[PDB]
Amino acid sequence: EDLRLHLLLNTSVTCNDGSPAGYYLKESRGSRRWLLFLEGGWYCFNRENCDSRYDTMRRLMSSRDWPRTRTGTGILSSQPEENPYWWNANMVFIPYCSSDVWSGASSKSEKNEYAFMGALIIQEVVRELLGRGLSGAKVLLLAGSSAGGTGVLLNVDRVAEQLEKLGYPAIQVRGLADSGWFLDNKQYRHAPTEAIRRGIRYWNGVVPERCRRQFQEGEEWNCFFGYKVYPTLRSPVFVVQWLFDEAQLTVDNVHVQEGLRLYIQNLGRELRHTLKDVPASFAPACLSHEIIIRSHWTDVQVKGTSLPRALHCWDRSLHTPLKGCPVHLVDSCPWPHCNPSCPT
Ligand SMILES: O=c1[nH]nc2ccc(Sc3ccc(Cl)cc3)nn12
Repeated sequence: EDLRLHLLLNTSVTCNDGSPAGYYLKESRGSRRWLLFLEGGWYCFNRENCDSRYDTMRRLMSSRDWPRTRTGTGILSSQPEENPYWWNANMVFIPYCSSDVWSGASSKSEKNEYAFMGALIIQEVVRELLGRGLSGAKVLLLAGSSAGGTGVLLNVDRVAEQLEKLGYPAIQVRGLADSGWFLDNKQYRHAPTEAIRRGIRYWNGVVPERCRRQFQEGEEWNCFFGYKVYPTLRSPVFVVQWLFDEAQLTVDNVHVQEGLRLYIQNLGRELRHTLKDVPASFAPACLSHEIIIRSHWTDVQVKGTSLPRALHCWDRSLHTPLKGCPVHLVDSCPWPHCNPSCPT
């Protein structure tokens, strides 16, 4: 139980219910690497939907019941056997308690039952960490899974700009977006776009500036889709996405005859197509909801290369492709579990 909770010293940066947000930290004094991980957990988009979430998913809306510690697992593990990539890094787990896909900048008030401050929570964690050793960092990897993976896409460049404006131009900010790369496709049987559109207005949600300027007012929901926001980002971003992500299939109302076979095959081809120009990516042909903080994250391979290896090769690439150390790993086989290493 190695990461210790710190509630934000600025108690106006809050979870949905106005309780302070926070972060769990395990320092590694011999390391200049900092991993800041954004938890996932869907979102809520109106009063009634958020009230339901408050009643049975309250830890995603409040710090009142958070434990004093958490164990780092997967990419957050400090054990080299569990985490071949960054086991010696400074580890930060940022709980998701804003229900806004990390996009919000609005406080609870006379007109607002809930605060949606996800974008501000990230900025305040970064600011408070600077006084705890982050000022000496050489790399800050903003990582996250599911809603946190989209959160990386929406926030990595803002963290980079924040550090520049605060006077730390030597810290290299990079992103690792896990399971946050979705398609705004047609459902198999009869929506995120409408829910996200309503969510953005409810949250005062913010998207990266260059993407905002492309899509313009009322169309900021486009920037929640990885394939549309990624080309606009300046920071290096590594994308991890199952070709048959369970959340993608769930929203597509997929739960096998020809029509469904063709639908599933076309989904994997579309996902693969969106990753063609993403040079740092890991996209196995699996049906899964598993994420990079699971202890056995080491086990999956694409073309014989694991994700910890691909991430290490990415680090090397950011020091021409490297002999034997690839960074673009997208399965080409067309059906779930055509890769033998998919999670069981
Ligand atoms: O918590 C989990 N498990 N699986 C998922 C999938 C999406 C999300 S948020 C989200 C929703 C829509 C979009 Cl376009 C981007 C992010 N959260 N999540």
